[PDB]
Amino acid sequence: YGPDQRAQKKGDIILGGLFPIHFGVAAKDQDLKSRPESVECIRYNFRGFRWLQAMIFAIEEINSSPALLPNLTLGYRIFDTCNTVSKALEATLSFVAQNKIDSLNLDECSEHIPSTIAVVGATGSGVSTAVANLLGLFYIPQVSYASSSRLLSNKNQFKSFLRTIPNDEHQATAMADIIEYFRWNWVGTIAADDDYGRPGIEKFREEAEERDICIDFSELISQYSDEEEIQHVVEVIQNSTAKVIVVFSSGPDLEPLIKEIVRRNITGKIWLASEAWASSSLIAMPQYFHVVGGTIGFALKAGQIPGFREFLKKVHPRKSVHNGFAKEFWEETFNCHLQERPLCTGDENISSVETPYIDYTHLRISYNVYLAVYSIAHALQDIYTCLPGRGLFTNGSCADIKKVEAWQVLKHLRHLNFTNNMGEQVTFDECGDLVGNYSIINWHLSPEDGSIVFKEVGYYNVYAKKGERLFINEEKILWSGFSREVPFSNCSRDCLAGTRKGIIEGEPTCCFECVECPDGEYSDETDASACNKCPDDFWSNENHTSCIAKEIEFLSWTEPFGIALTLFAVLGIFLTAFVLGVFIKFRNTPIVKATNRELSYLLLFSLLCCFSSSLFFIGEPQDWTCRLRQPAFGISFVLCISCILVKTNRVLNLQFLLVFLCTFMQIVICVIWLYTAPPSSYRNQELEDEIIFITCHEGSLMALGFLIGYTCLLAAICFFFAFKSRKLPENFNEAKFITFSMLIFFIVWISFIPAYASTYGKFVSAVEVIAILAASFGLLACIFFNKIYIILFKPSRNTIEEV
Amino acid sequence: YGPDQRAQKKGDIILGGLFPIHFGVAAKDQDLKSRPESVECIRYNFRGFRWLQAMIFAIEEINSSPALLPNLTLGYRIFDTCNTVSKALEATLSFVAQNKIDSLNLDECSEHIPSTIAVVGATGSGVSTAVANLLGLFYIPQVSYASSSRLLSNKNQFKSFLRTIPNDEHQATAMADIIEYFRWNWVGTIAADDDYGRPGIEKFREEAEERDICIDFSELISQYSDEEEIQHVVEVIQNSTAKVIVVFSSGPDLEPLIKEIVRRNITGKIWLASEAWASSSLIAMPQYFHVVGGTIGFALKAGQIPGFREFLKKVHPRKSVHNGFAKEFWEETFNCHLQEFRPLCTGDENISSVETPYIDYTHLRISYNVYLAVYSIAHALQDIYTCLPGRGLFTNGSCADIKKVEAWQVLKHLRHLNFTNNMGEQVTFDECGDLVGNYSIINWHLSPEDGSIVFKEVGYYNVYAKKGERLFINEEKILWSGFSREVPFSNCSRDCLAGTRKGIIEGEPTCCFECVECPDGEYSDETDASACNKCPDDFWSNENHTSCIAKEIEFLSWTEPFGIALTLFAVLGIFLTAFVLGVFIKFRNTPIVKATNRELSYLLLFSLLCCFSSSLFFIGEPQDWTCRLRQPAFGISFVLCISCILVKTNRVNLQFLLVFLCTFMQIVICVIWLYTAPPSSYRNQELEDEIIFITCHEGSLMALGFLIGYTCLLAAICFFFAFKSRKLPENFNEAKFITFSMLIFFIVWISFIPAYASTYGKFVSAVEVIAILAASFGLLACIFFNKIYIILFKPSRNTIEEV
Ligand SMILES: *[C@@H]1O[C@H](CO)[C@@H](O[C@@H]2O[C@H](CO)[C@@H](O)[C@H](O)[C@H]2NC(C)=O)[C@H](O)[C@H]1NC(C)=O
Ligand SMILES: *[C@@H]1O[C@H](CO)[C@@H](O[C@@H]2O[C@H](CO)[C@@H](O)[C@H](O)[C@H]2NC(C)=O)[C@H](O)[C@H]1NC(C)=O
Ligand SMILES: *[C@@H]1O[C@H](CO)[C@@H](O[C@@H]2O[C@H](CO)[C@@H](O)[C@H](O)[C@H]2NC(C)=O)[C@H](O)[C@H]1NC(C)=O
Ligand SMILES: *[C@@H]1O[C@H](CO)[C@@H](O[C@@H]2O[C@H](CO)[C@@H](O)[C@H](O)[C@H]2NC(C)=O)[C@H](O)[C@H]1NC(C)=O
Ligand SMILES: C[C@@H](NCCCc1cccc(C(F)(F)F)c1)c1cccc2ccccc12
Ligand SMILES: C[C@@H](NCCCc1cccc(C(F)(F)F)c1)c1cccc2ccccc12
Ligand SMILES: N[C@@H](Cc1c[nH]c2ccccc12)C(=O)O
Ligand SMILES: N[C@@H](Cc1c[nH]c2ccccc12)C(=O)O
Ligand SMILES: *[C@@H]1O[C@H](CO)[C@@H](O)[C@H](O)[C@H]1NC(C)=O
Ligand SMILES: *[C@@H]1O[C@H](CO)[C@@H](O)[C@H](O)[C@H]1NC(C)=O
Ligand SMILES: *[C@@H]1O[C@H](CO)[C@@H](O)[C@H](O)[C@H]1NC(C)=O
Ligand SMILES: *[C@@H]1O[C@H](CO)[C@@H](O)[C@H](O)[C@H]1NC(C)=O
Ligand SMILES: *[C@@H]1O[C@H](CO)[C@@H](O)[C@H](O)[C@H]1NC(C)=O
Ligand SMILES: [Ca+2]
Ligand SMILES: [Ca+2]
Ligand SMILES: [Ca+2]
Ligand SMILES: [Ca+2]
Repeated sequence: YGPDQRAQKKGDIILGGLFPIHFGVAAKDQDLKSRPESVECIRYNFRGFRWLQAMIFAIEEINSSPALLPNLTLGYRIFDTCNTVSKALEATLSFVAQNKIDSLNLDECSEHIPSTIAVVGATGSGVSTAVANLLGLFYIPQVSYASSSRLLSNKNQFKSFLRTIPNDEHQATAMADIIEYFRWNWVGTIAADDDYGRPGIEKFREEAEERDICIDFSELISQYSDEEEIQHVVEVIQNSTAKVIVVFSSGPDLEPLIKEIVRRNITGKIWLASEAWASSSLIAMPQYFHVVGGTIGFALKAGQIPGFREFLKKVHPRKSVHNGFAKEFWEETFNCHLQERPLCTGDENISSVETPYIDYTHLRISYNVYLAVYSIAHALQDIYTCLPGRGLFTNGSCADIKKVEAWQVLKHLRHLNFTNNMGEQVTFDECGDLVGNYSIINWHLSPEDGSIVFKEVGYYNVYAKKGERLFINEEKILWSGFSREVPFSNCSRDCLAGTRKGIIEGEPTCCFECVECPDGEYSDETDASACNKCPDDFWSNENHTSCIAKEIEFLSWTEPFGIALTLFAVLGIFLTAFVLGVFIKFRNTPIVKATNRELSYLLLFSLLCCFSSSLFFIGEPQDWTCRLRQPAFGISFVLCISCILVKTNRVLNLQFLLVFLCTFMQIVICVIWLYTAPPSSYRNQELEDEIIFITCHEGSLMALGFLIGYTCLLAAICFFFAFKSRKLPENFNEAKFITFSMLIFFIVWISFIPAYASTYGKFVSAVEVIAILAASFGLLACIFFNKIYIILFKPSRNTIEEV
Repeated sequence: YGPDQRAQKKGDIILGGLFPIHFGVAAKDQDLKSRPESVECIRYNFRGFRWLQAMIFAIEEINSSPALLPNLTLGYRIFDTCNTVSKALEATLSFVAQNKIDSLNLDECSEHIPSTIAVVGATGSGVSTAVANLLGLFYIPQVSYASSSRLLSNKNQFKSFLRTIPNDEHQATAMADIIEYFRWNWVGTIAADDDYGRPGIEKFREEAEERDICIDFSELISQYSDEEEIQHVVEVIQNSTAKVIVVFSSGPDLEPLIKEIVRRNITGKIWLASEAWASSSLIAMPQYFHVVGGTIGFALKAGQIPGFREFLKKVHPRKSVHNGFAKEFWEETFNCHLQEFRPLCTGDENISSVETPYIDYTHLRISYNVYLAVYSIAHALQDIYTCLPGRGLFTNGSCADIKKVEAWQVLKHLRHLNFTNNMGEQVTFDECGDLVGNYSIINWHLSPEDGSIVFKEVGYYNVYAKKGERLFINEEKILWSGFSREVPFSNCSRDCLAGTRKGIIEGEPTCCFECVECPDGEYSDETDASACNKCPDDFWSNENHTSCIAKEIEFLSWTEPFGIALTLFAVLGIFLTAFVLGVFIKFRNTPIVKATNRELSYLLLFSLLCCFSSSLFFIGEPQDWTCRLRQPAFGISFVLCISCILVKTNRVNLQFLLVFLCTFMQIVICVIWLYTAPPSSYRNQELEDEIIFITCHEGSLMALGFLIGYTCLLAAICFFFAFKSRKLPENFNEAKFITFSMLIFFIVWISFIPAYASTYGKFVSAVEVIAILAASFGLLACIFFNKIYIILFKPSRNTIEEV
């Protein structure tokens, strides 16, 4: 009844089992020249035999214990799948022989042909899919220990499939979390071309696309990939700059690629291993460690089966009548031949040979096999202890254990809730899945043995909230097996401050160019997509990483030039005040009485007014400061000129009013300009990019020009009268002064436009304040220095009458 | 045995058949409260029954024709799959009952049914995978007509699977070609969660990422997706700006989402339908044309089966004894209930009256595939029949006995099959059991006459062409979204412009970008650009940053309002100096001119000539020869003038020797400065970025400073020697006039310091060409004015009048 090599025992209820005892089938090409024969299997699987023994041990433990299924013995019929759909399908056809016989009406034997109540499912997800398609026809519940494909959660197609292993959605999310944790964004993916690698790679692709992770390459491999595809994938890996490779595959499918990569000696790659090969003895070979060393993988939660190791050590080909795979196990363990290659004596010790069979540190899928067997057993017990009237069937009817059927066991397995030997609650959700934690391991080299050790470096809590599932202790991770520094696996290096991201055409967003910011903008953060513009009166620092205020530039009172000009003007005001004091003190003197005593007082008052008005130009330019800047000096200077002309007006109450009339025109022009186009406070920043120049535009230039021309007119009118008086030195020869006053005014303000009409910053104010001070000082000196010297420094020479 | 309803005919050779006569199973909630009864099917599939009739017609035509398998009749055993794995697996168990009895050795019915030797395959790719897993166990060939998944090309798993339909790799490549043809880069993808949609959308993902197409979303749908999943898919669809949605699905799995989208009235989307639902009656209903109208899809090559339509029209529930589905076909067509409230089927109705997809077709595409699969099996059988011994395909050149043929021999002959179909083309399966074929491209329109959706051919796909030339599309025949004739826009962002660049948006793919404007000095001219280009020197970016123009050259020259005035003033000065020379030359034999010196005055006049001429050296564009002597020219000339003028004072021919000695040191230092480090025409571009100044350097700046210092010291010495001589009225008090000349020169060459230091550019030569001639005028119009005016108009007031 099916394959010759089997492990079967009799009992009241028979449970089927499918384990990979070989890694695959012989690669003999069927040319169909002769009728095809059964294809042999090649490489023994000690781990798979351990899984089979876990199933057998669980069933024997159940039978020994009288508290679970009293007066009912459990049987089994376990076959070898060789990781192939064909072998497992032959075994499954053996399993459903009675169900198919009765459904197909082909009986038109009963004691023989035992009926399988439940099947402990396959390892591979494709194998489990193929088996479940046939098993769901008859509603035989199938509990898998290792198939973690999310495609088996579809209960519309797989009506009777449950599993004691978490499906791969959480594992793909966990790999995405691992990549996000180490700040990687340039990765490549490799997956097996089966129902396991493809959905997991797809889920990882979705998760990583969410987290702004860029996948450089994505290739598919298989156990039967020929030289061309393996070479192509090797070249794809070699060309890629991504160091982190995410692999969703098993051992047998990844073996050819790893062998080729070792042959071509590709090093420096970081491998993110799925659970199927993270603990695989096919790839964790020491000779491959220079390639696959430092692999970060996933491992399920380890379980505790108390008397399991003794059961494993007790296997013997002669004393294992029920287990048929024991003979081949002995032959492959001790490298001999059994007769019912040397001849095995049958007295060897399995502890003297190193194999995965007993040289294990954690039971992960073995505990899953145990849990699946115990789940079926507990469902059967729930059937047995059903109190009538409270059943799960129609009208609360309870099934009979003496005539139980597969669909009733399946119904009870859906509503199953029991506690395992580790105290945890074992329950299948609406999709038949069994959620569980993940462990995180790293591949190291054992210094004492030279083999590969799996060092736990973290875990993955599936019961935590999003973003709190992953914990990694990076201090325990040896990158590439030797290093202690986190590798760089970004497409491009980060852009520093003052630099932005530039697009590389035809490449993902993770690959960019660093472009310096323009001089008008800045960028402070690392890896910024744009340079923020410097706002308001700010400018960019020489490295465009900060904003620096645009310097406001002006003639300050505290500035050295401003200090000098203010002190010089104050000294002039003090000097004219002193001259006034001497004049009033010595008012009773014929020399002063000879000149216009009262009018000279108005002249010197206007002189002091001009000296003070010179201080208007220096300082902070406000609207009021430069509103009365030009016209204050205008009126003061025209008043001084009018006073000088009237004092010299010897050719003529009639003098003070004449001066008032002369200054009335100037005051009228000034007030007309003020009411029409008042000067404003310019804020000129568009002269130097980094400097703000605060000036004061005169509003309408025509009014200022007209005022200046008018002042020149009242200067030239006095100049003509002064010129003719050079031959008449009557009042102590004042012709040499009045001519000199107009001359120095004209010279100072004619020798100053090249200095004036050259600057438009702050020197345009200092130069013109210097011009005002110089003209006023010249006027003061010429008019009053000689007169005050004659009055004071010449007391004896104080002649009563002049010429 | 097996399914109750079936089509069955007895013969020497029996062919299995799997057709989806129903669209699915009844949505029954299996609570397992009662023993699970066989689930029933609900919706009828007239296309599936047409396919079944195609198989039956092919077998009947083969039997009638004596040129194919003479003296041998073909039987069939055809079952309904209802698009479900379970029903097809029941049918496959019926198919392999005999083989599996032989293998299981359960025979420990003599002829329950003649052994099935071939099975014309299923429709769904998952259903075909499930059936092929079981059929490959017994090496029973399976020729599918519709399963086009690339997973079935794996001959390591599917040993006996062949198909008359091409796999979907070419169709996904064709979707990528269509997307790139209309220049889209922002598309969404929807696939069916089965073995057809998933690998197809994965191949499309690979191809689209190869062509720089960005996929926005990627969702999976199913016939049994609940309301939550459909709702989430709908919000994902309408939360996106991608207008093109590429769908790899069938009619049943896409119906729920389409119905929901119609319910929520989402319009404007472009549908890229795969072959499975491009012609689906489930989706092509007129109610949905406002959503799925204007769909661009794929279709295979239609084939011509001559007498097929008559065979379809000849169906009858009472004359078709072999066909068991004919009764249900009649019931579903005429909406009645045949004898064993709906009316009673009299059996005299006309099938041509009712509009069902049965005979209402325009192109047999999968029906031709069914016909071709049957004929492929028949031709392999014929090849077995007409084999001459010694020229066979088996071990010793032998071949099988057709009277006892086995399924594996038929499979072997099908691998090496090469025959010509009725249409005259070669039918052969490659190493993967695949038939390569062309694709057609159709568009969903609306028929104004009937309202039904019509599939208008708008292109094709040529899989026998070189890569890149496979796609051909006639856009003028495409009605976009069913009404519009404008190609839709489905890019993530609008394209940039010329004077702008691309800006990275963080978290969005490379197809989504900003349009940051290029900064000043850099330009771009392409439609889109990832970086701003900068042209080389002598060029600056335009006002729109599109192109960059020549950096205009700024310097002092002629033919401008400033240069013309300066050269006019220079020629005026040379004119008055020539006039003065003529006055001194004509009236040379007079005592007046022979007051200071009769000949040294001529040397001074020549020096003034040279000083005036040196002013034109500063007005030209600085060349090598220009300003290597421009400053030396004025230096030497003015030193000569001062050397003449201080000797011109009397009581100092030793005068010429003294003048030459004074000028010799200046000439020597000028020659030394010129030879050691000559000033060079330096190209200046640092003051203003948009324009370039052509200035010239000075070489040894300290040499120039020393030259001007020597000149000013000599002038100061001349002024000092005339400082204490204004009393004597020698030669009409020339001491006062030389004092005036020296003072004028000093004010002109001391008042330009702020102009020189502040302003840099073209107005550095202008301030020189206005000061040089001003100082020269002061020297000329003061020293010689007192003599030219004396002897110009007056009766020369002389003969030692004041000498
Ligand atoms: C590689 O790129 C990632 C981005 O994908 C960088 O991660 C960023 O790191 C900075 C500071 O370390 C964080 O402020 C960002 O939030 C991170 N971005 C993301 C998306 O998480 C990582 O730093 C880069 N590594 C190197 C070496 O440059
Ligand atoms: C799954 O992993 C989580 C996280 O490691 C485990 O939660 C821990 O449980 C132990 C014992 O109950 C506590 O002492 C710790 O404080 C928990 N850590 C947490 C909550 O972060 C959990 O026990 C594991 N197993 C299950 C079945 O949840
Ligand atoms: C597939 O499509 C191509 C192109 O549409 C077909 O090639 C045409 O073949 C006919 C005759 O067979 C020629 O008259 C045309 O000029 C061809 N068109 C081309 C090359 O563009 C081809 O016949 C179709 N079928 C197959 C099986 O290849
Ligand atoms: C959508 O984007 C694509 C590419 O992102 C644009 O296609 C480009 O079109 C221009 C001119 O038609 C060609 O020169 C390029 O070679 C095309 N690029 C590619 C990758 O094919 C398309 O024009 C855009 N459509 C818009 C903006 O409406
Ligand atoms: C202080 C000045 N306001 C603008 C200066 C224009 C200027 C700058 C440089 C040179 C010259 C000048 F040569 F034309 F004088 C004018 C001012 C205000 C009011 C009356 C004035 C009368 C005479 C002179 C200046 C006057
Ligand atoms: C033409 C003139 N070259 C100006 C040099 C810099 C400068 C620019 C503006 C002002 C001054 C100065 F006031 F300091 F002189 C110097 C020059 C050439 C050779 C000899 C000269 C002797 C006297 C004056 C000018 C002389
Ligand atoms: N999960 C894998 C099977 C698997 C899990 N762990 C393993 C360890 C070894 C071998 C296979 C496995 C699958 O679905 O195919
Ligand atoms: N190609 C589809 C089957 C298919 C083709 N055309 C169809 C039309 C209707 C229904 C199904 C189909 C698959 O792989 O499964
Ligand atoms: C990888 O690199 C090799 C050698 O540089 C080159 O021939 C090949 O085209 C590249 N790409 C792939 C996919 O192999
Ligand atoms: C392979 O590469 C490693 C570098 O890690 C080097 O140590 C070793 O010698 C190489 N071996 C061969 C056979 O190239
Ligand atoms: C869709 O967008 C709305 C608002 O525009 C938001 O509330 C909702 O969460 C989004 N859903 C999805 C699936 O994007
Ligand atoms: C659906 O939308 C179309 C156009 O977008 C409109 O003509 C029609 O009336 C709408 N129907 C309903 C029921 O909203
Ligand atoms: C099939 O046979 C024809 C001859 O009729 C030949 O031209 C063609 O090459 C053959 N095809 C193959 C794949 O051998
Ligand atoms: Ca028990
Ligand atoms: Ca690319
Ligand atoms: Ca025939
Ligand atoms: Ca994103």
